[PDB]
Amino acid sequence: MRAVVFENKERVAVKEVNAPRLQHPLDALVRVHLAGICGSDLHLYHGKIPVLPGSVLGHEFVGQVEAVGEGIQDLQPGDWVVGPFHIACGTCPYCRRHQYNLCERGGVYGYGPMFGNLQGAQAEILRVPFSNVNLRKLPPNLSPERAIFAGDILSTAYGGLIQGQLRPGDSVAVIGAGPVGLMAIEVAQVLGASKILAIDRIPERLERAASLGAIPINAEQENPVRRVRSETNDEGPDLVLEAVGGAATLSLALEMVRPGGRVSAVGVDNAPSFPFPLASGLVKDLTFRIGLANVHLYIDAVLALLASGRLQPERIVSHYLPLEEAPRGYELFDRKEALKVLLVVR
Amino acid sequence: MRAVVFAVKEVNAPRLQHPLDALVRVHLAGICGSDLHLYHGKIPVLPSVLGHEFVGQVEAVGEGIDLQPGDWVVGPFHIACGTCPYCRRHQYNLCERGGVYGYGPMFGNLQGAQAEILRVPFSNVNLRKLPPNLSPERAIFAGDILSTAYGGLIQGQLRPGDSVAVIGAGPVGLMAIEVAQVLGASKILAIDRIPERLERAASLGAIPINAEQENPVRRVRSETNDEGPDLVLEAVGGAATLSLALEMVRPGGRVSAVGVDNAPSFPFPLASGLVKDLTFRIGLANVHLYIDAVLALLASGRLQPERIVSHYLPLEEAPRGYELFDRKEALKVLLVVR
Ligand SMILES: NC(=O)c1ccc[n+]([C@@H]2O[C@H](COP(=O)([O-])OP(=O)(O)OC[C@H]3O[C@@H](n4cnc5c(N)ncnc54)[C@H](O)[C@@H]3O)[C@@H](O)[C@H]2O)c1
Ligand SMILES: NC(=O)c1ccc[n+]([C@@H]2O[C@H](COP(=O)([O-])OP(=O)(O)OC[C@H]3O[C@@H](n4cnc5c(N)ncnc54)[C@H](O)[C@@H]3O)[C@@H](O)[C@H]2O)c1
Ligand SMILES: [Zn+2]
Ligand SMILES: [Zn+2]
Ligand SMILES: [Zn+2]
Ligand SMILES: [Zn+2]
Repeated sequence: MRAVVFENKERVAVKEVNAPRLQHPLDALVRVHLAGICGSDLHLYHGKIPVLPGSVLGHEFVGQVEAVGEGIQDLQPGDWVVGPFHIACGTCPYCRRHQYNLCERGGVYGYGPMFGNLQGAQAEILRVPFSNVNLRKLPPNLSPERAIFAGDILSTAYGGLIQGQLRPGDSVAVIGAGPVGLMAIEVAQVLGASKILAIDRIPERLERAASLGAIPINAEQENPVRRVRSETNDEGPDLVLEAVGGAATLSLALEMVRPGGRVSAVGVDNAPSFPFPLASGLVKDLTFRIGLANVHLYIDAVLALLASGRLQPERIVSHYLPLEEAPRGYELFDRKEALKVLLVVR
Repeated sequence: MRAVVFAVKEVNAPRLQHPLDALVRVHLAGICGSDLHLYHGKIPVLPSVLGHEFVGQVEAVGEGIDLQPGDWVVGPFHIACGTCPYCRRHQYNLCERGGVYGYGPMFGNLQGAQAEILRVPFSNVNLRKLPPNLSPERAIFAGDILSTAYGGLIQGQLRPGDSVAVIGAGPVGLMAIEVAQVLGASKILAIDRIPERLERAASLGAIPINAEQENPVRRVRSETNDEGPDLVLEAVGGAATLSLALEMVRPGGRVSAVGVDNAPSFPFPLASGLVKDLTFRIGLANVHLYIDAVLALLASGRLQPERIVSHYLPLEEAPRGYELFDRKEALKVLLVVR
C-alpha cells in the first residue's frame, strides 16, 4: 500500500505500508479514490495532537468497496461510498441517543492513539469498522469530488447551522472563511438566510466568501462587531457560527450575536477555558453550543443536497495532487497557499 | 397606599396613564431570592417600592382592555410591550420597553408589587385571569419562580425518562424539582448545603446531596451510570455553581442556568468542552411564553407550589420577613396585604 505517514513535527512522507485486512464481520475495505487534507490535519502536523511515527494520516475519503464482512447486507464490492471522519458503534448508549460523535467505542481515522488509534485515509485502502453505521452508498448521479465533503467539513458546517436553529429569514455571522466557514456560507444561503457575514483576515478567502453571497469583513482592518451590528439593525445576527477555534473568536461570537440569539462553536483549540459573560449573559439571553461534529446525524440530508446540485462544495478545491505529492500539499495548505487540497490516489 | 420600600411607609397610589393600563389591588405579594440581591449591596435601588411577585384583583382598566374590576389576576414579574421586534419573536424578556417591577433603575425603574396597588402597563400582555377554581396563593407562583423553573426545564429540553440535576434547593430549585417530576423525569438530584432545604427537596422526590459534606460531581455521576444527568438546572448564581453544572452534566447533555449573579464572567471549558459537546443557556425568564401552560397545570392540581410557603405575614411585618428569608429561617415568605 502506498500511504502518507507522519515522521515528526512538520514532516510527512509517502511510504509503503501493509494493506489492512477484514478483522470483524461488520468491517469493509475501501479502495480510496480521493483523500482530503483537513484543517484538523494541521494540528497533527504541528504536534498539537499526539501521533506515533509511521502512522497513516487522513480522515477525508471517497472510494469503492473492495470487500465486506459476513455481516454486511447493503454494500457489495463495486459500490461507491463515503463515510464520516469519525466512527461509531451503533449500540452504546450514546449511539442509541443518536449522538454518534460521543460513541464509547468512538474514534477518528488517522488521528493517533488518543482517538481510537485508527489507520488513516490518505492511502490506497481503508478499513472501516461497523461499516453498517459508518458508510453511505453514493446516490447514482453524484461525483466523488463533490461527495467527499459530506464525510467531514460540509456536514460539520451544516450540523453547526442546524443545531444553531437557523431558520429562513435569519441573519448569520460566520467567523472563519477557511473551508469549513465556506461550507457554512453556502449552506446558510440555501437554508434561506436573509443576510450572511463572513469575518476573516485573508483577502483571498474573503473574496471567496463574497462570491458565495456573504458580506466580507476583514478583522485586521476594522472592528467586526461594530460592522456586523450596523448590518443587522444594530442588534447583531440571529446566529453566529464560529469556525476558527480559540478564546479570541469565541468572545467575539458572544459579543457579536444579538440578544436572544444563538452561537454555534465548531472550531478546535487547546486552551482549557475562555471567559463566558455572566451578568451581561443573563441580560442578553444566550444559547451556546460547542462540540465535535455529529456527522452521521446529517450525512443523509447532505448527500441528497449534493446529489441534487443545491450545494457545490468542490468549487473550493484549489489543488488536486497525486498521492506522492502529499508533502507539498501539506506545505501549501499549512502556508495558506492552497485553499483545499484533494489527493488523487491511483 | 401602604407599601414596602428600600420598611413600610405611605406612598402615593398610582393612576391609569394609558388605554392598556390596569390597576391591581394586590392581595398577596412575595419576597423572592432576587429581592435578596437588592437587600444586600448587589443591585442598585433608589432609597422606592420593592417586589415583583403578586396576585390580586383588578381595580380599573384603560379604555382599550377581557378584564373587569372583579377579576382575579396574576402577571409576569417582567413587563413587555407586545409589538417590538423581540416581542414579535416571542422573546418577551428582551422587550425593548421591558422592565422588572420594583427592581430599580437598571430594570425599567418600576414601582414594586409589595404594595396595596400595582399599575400594570399593557395589561393585555402582562396579565392573566385566574381560571375559576384556582387559589390566589397557588396562582401567584405562575408570575415568577414556577415559570422561571418551568421555562429553564423546557428550554433545557427535558424529555421523559431524562435524569436531572438541580443546583440550589431554594424556592426556584424546589419548583424545578416538582416540575421535573411531572414532566416524567426518571431521577432528579438536588444539590444544596442546607439540611432543611434538602429535606424539602427529598419530600418532593429528589435525591438530596449536601455539597458541604461530599463531592456532588462524584455522587451525581454514580447516580447516573457514571455519565452524569441529561440536564442540569443551575438555580443559585455565580461561577462556582456554573462550573459545577458544566462538570456534572453528561457529555452531550444540556445546562440551563437560571441563577442571578453580578460577576462579569466565568471560565467555560473549551478543549474539554469540545470533547464533551455541551449546550448551555443563561438568561432571565421568559415568563409570558410559559404562564398559560403553568396556569393550566396549577388549576388542575398537578402542581402545588404553595406547599413551600413557610410564612404568611402581614404587610407591616415585611422587615422581619426579609430577615427571616435572608437568614434562611423562612423558606418562602408571602405578604398578606388588604
Ligand atoms: N467540530 C468538528 O468536529 C470539526 C470538523 C472539522 C474541522 N473542524 C475545525 O474547524 C476549523 C476550520 O477548519 P478549516 O479546514 O476551515 O481550517 P483552516 O485553518 O484552513 O481555516 C481557518 C480560517 O480561519 C482564519 N482565521 C484564523 N485566525 C483568525 C482570527 N483570529 N480572526 C479571523 N479569522 C481567523 C484563517 O485565516 C483561516 O482562513 C478548524 O479549527 C478545524 O480543526 C472542526
Ligand atoms: N433567571 C431568572 O429570571 C430568575 C428568576 C427567579 C430567580 N432567579 C434566581 O434564582 C436564584 C435562586 O432563587 P431562590 O428564590 O431559590 O433564592 P435562594 O437564595 O433561596 O437560593 C439559594 C439557595 O442556594 C443554596 N446555595 C447557595 N450557594 C450554594 C453553593 N455554593 N453550593 C450549594 N448550594 C448553595 C442555598 O442553600 C440556598 O437555599 C437566585 O439567584 C435568584 O436571583 C432567577
Ligand atoms: Zn477533518
Ligand atoms: Zn457507540
Ligand atoms: Zn423573582
Ligand atoms: Zn416588546
